Amino acid sequence: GSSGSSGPDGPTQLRALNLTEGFAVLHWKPPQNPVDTYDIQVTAPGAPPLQAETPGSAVDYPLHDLVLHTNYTATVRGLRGPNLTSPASITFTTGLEAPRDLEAKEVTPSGPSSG
Repeated sequence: GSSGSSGPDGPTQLRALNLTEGFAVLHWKPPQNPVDTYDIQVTAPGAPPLQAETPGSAVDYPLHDLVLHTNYTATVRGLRGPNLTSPASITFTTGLEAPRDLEAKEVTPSGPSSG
């Protein structure tokens, strides 16, 4: 019942913003208290592992060199002292722009005949 609004020490409510000119980036909400460094981990089934970091003075980390047709899983964290914060993962495709690819069906059923 009684559910108040509060935020952890790390990034939460991770959402996938609209990519730009084929640019995939992460978006997290800064908790009451800002962290020092955010630990992000990008991985996928087959794709090479990617590791990076960003200063607490940042609320977004744009990832590049991502395979369009490939789901890259990122995991952001919050480095607060000798301890860590709650990790935040989200699924976002690196391909949200193409002609007659998403809207169209692009299906051509072949049904010839003979006799």
